[PDB]
Amino acid sequence: VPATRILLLVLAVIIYGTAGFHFIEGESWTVSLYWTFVTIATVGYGDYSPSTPLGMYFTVTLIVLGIGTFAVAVERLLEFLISRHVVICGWSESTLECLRELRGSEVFVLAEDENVRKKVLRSGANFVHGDPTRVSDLEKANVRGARAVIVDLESDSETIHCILGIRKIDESVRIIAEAERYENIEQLRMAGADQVISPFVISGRLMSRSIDDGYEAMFVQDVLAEESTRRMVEVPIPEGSKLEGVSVLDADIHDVTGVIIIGVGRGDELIIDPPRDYSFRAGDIILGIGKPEEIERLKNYISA
Amino acid sequence: SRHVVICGWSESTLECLRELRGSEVFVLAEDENVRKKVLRSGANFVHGDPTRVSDLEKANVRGARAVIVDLESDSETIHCILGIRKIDESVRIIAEAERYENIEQLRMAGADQVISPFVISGRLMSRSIDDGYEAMFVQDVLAEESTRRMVEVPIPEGSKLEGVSVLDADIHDVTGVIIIGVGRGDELIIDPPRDYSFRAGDIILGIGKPEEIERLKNYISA
Amino acid sequence: VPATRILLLVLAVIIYGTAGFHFIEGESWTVSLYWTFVTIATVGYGDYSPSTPLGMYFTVTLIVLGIGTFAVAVERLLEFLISRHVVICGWSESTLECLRELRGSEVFVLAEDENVRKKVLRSGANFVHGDPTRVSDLEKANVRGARAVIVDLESDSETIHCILGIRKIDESVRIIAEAERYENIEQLRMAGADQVISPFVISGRLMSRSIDDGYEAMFVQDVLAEESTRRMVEVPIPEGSKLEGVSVLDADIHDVTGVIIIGVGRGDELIIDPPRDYSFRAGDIILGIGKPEEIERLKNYISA
Amino acid sequence: VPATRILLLVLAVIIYGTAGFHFIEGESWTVSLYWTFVTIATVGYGDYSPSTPLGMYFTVTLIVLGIGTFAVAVERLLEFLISRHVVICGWSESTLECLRELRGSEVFVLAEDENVRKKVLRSGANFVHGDPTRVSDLEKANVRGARAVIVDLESDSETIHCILGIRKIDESVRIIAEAERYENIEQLRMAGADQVISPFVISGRLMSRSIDDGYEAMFVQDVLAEESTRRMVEVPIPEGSKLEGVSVLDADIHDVTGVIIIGVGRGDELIIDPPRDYSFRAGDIILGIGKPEEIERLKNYISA
Repeated sequence: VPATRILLLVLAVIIYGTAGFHFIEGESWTVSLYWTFVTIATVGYGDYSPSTPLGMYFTVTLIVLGIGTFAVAVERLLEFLISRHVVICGWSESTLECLRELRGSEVFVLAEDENVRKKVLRSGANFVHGDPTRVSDLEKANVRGARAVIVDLESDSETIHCILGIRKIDESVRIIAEAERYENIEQLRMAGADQVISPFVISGRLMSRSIDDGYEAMFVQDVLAEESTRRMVEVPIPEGSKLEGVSVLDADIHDVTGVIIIGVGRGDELIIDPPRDYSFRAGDIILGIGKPEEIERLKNYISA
Repeated sequence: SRHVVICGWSESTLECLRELRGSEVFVLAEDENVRKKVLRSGANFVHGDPTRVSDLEKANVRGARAVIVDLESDSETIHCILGIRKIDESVRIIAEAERYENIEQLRMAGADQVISPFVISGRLMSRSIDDGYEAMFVQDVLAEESTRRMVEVPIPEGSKLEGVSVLDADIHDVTGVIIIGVGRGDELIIDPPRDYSFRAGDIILGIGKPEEIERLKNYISA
Repeated sequence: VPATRILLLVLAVIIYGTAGFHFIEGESWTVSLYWTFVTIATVGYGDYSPSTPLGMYFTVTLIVLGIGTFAVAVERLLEFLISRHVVICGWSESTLECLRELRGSEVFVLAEDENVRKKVLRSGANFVHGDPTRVSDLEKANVRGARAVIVDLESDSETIHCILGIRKIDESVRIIAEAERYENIEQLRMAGADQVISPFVISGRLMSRSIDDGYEAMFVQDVLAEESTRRMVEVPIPEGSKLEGVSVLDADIHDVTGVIIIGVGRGDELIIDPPRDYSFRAGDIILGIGKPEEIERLKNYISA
Repeated sequence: VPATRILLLVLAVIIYGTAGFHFIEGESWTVSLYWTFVTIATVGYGDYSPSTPLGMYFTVTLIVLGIGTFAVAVERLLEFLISRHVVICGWSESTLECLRELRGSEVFVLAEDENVRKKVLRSGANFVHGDPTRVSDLEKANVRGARAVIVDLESDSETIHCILGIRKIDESVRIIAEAERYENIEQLRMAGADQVISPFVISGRLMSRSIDDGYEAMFVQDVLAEESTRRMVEVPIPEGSKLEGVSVLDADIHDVTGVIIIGVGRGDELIIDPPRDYSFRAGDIILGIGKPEEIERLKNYISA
């Protein structure tokens, strides 16, 4: 029964009880209203009660008509009383490890399966039931106010559909997609994903390079883990630093600090192992590998 | 050299078979309907069940040099690894973990190298919320088309760097190769300290242009 | 709704009611707390009640906000107030008959399907929902303290995986497995199973030995059924018995007791039809067939 | 929770409340018992109530521990205070028309589908949920006390399994089975069905005989319908009639009555169009076609 109808029914009982007690027993409107609540809630203090046969009969009628109505009303009332975030579309193993690495941030999960809510709520993320390809269910999960949306659906067609729905909602949010097949990388970039992470291509190239000796797979799976002594972090060159215009050959960052400068990125372009006459700017993102003491020393070296 | 056996068929083994053009590959899988897509990649197809020791001994595991095990689930991968270790106890096994919990079980069961793609994908997803230079680095250093290549260069016996520390060797200014790790045996030391003295038999893992790779090979030559 | 949240909500109602009655009606904090419980539980003794219009209005608000909250709280409270075990991994026919014979003990059935819950609880076992290959879902089902774990899963690879998981958890528990194929008996024993039972090998050998006349299948399926007259019993030799150091030729069990000595066991080995020079020891297990009167005569025969 | 455990729990609450009120508030054991019931039932007359702070605290504890316990107890108590038939196994169209023709008799329906209960209860038959091949579900539907069991399952293997289950329960009941394929008629008779009705063989032979002109299909579908003027009924020859030893050539039943004697059956054998020297007996079942006036005339002619 709609909650609003139950509201009207309980109000009608309240009017009936209050008017009846007032007219039959002669108590004030306020006392009569109070007595009606006390009676239909089954509290029954007995500070007020009928003293006439008509009042006794009336009270039995109010008991029968009112107690059930009030009970249903209170239970319905119960129901109504009782940087930014990251939205994850779909539930897989890749999103499971991403949600493991995303502790401390607010994470929504938009998935179709209802029987994953226990593992989503145990991993530390709010679960939003829905279809990620539909714009209304995409919208509910707060895609507008997010800072990044991570799309990992069952196929590449559904992933492209989800990316186009998110681009219909917000044209400025960041989309991180996952390619299940190799040839759909450029199509997932055409749809609007800001970065496409193809795990089976990385896995196949590591399994191909691990025939002779597997040092490349050890390097990748060790520096991506936040458990080793060396960590891959990106330091930015601040506005007004000592390094503007200075090339990497004049800098010798590995000589003065001890971090390994493996790449310098600007915008959305990265040049791995840059040549010696590459002139630094303000805003270039330095990608390096070193211990956190060396990382703090590198931050103190490139300071303003 | 010898052949390479691939047990099971998926996308990981498909890209691994693409990167193994020029070599001999036996593919062992239950599906008969993959014979064209195996055979168009230059691989000899062998029908069978990879978990069974008879269908394993069909596909020449004894004479192989490396076995790549990527089956449909992780229990099947551990069963097939046990079936391989029944036959040849010293062949190199490269597995693939579909779950993070099963890596120590796949290494206890006998796999020399366990490569878990979903853990790498989750860690590259979570680190690309701000900007994805790490995922760009990982996905661009592995492709065999780019300008810079990650290579393994062995140190020969009688070289010029026996006992020489990495500070006095001065690899980056002389050659141009970024030295990200020096490996030995079954350990890899990423960013080795300045007191690290080399040994004849170490593996230098580096990144550089192929001219710098030739200069590094001519620089460490005996 | 989580039980702890309901706890907070009812506490908030209690604070609201107690403070309100104290300030509006002027009763002590203790009386006000008592009145609040009496009211929101709908007991309503009427020893205390509001005597002012404001108190009457306040009481109606407490009735509406508090009665439902208290009702939900008490029902949630209800739930918390209201040898060793055996774990069975997987649900099939073999584990069903094993559960039929294992009445009286505590059995935890770990299974992937949720629809097997009613038949597991009707067979007399506590159902634990989970995946038997996962290590955490094994540790949920109390594998650490059990005295035997029975593994029978869908395939043989899943059985080897569950055995490896149990051996990662506990290195002392007894594992009984079921092999689907003849080739995997040695792999299941290497992976750590204390006993491997292969039903299809027994069935194939009985079907091949039942061509001429099937007395072998009748013998096996009659001595294993605990409804016949004869039972296959294991009778252990105690320390200090009369038979330490006698041969089985000189002991002469069958004519003096009535049992049939088909085999003797020690540790993890079994000697079927032991030769006459076999000298008995202490701690040996005697495997025999006989009527229970003969079994008790053999038990009194081997006493200290 | 077992009803008896709930009983113990409520008794324990009653002891707790009664002893507490007696010792803390000093009322008699009888008054204390009465107060405890009045309180945990939430009646709360207020003729007795605590007057000490300890009594107030105790009463709040009794309210919390007792109201839920009493509520669960009363609801459990509620539960304890508050020719032959024809069993049909399976639900099809043939059983639907059979259930249409079986009005006025008590019909059970044993079927696996839960979402047929509305049409079974609308057709006038009690629905028994279950698997017809299982002996326990066969048993529940009262196969023992039935007079006929009608088996119409999805295939012939399930039909034979159901027939063998019914023959395991009762070896004297009547089984009417339906063959889905032609070659399984003798196997459905071997399993134990008393009569096998193969509808697709009848339909195929009528569709084969209806090429030229369809008088045979009109005859069959008209005399089987209880709507025409002529009806196919079986009259039995009573013990001690005028027709014993008299042949059909000496009888001339069609001359004296007007029914068409198309067959005479004994036991489970029927001879269609019997020859002239066929001697009648007592117990032979006459199969004829005629108007009900001719049927009553035939009953009056063969009387004792």
